[PDB]
Amino acid sequence: DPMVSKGEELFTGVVPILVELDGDVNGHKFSVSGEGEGDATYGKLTLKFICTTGKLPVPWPTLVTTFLMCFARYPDHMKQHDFFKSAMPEGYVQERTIFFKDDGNYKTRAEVKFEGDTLVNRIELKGIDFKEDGNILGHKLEYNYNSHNVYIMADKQKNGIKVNFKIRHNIEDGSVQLADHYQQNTPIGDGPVLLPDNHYLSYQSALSKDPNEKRDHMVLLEFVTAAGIT
Repeated sequence: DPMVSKGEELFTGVVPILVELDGDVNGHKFSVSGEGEGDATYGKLTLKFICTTGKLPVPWPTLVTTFLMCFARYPDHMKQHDFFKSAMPEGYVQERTIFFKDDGNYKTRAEVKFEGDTLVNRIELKGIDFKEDGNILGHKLEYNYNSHNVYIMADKQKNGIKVNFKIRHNIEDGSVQLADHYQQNTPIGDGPVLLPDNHYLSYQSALSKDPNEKRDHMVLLEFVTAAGIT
């Protein structure tokens, strides 16, 4: 299927990634740069994020979902349902509202596209209504991350997809801070895209630190595999 081919030839081996984020959460301004590489054959992303403006005013874990669904490993039987690679190289927009239960919300707007050989994720993030002393602005979340499944459905009237899912962030006391994610993606180009049957992506995420890095930063290893169409 030459539409499948177009995605395969773009994603074949290891593809460099650049991420750039501009953020304002309750008027705490910050910027994050990330670099690393994706290997869609294995659903594998390896990334290091640096807060280039100093101390990151929110917990690193709360930005993980915002910081590349095009690197998902779609099994062979599901390749006709991979919207994300089908929109490349021109790319897609990914927008979210992330509601932190009993606290504020993030609103994010991203553009994911090729710039030459490099796959780039340009993000603006606005956080409003956060509590001073709450789990987010008060840095009360643990530096770890749970596995979650993300359910993708077509958003046919918009030629794109929509996704709704819950992330549970462990709080330092043993409890959990729920982050309800609403998401919409639309292609940037005029070209056709693959609109998927309902299915999910299965995420595994591991957070670490560069022992040689003095800046405020996050090392992120993620594995992402499509499933749920047998």
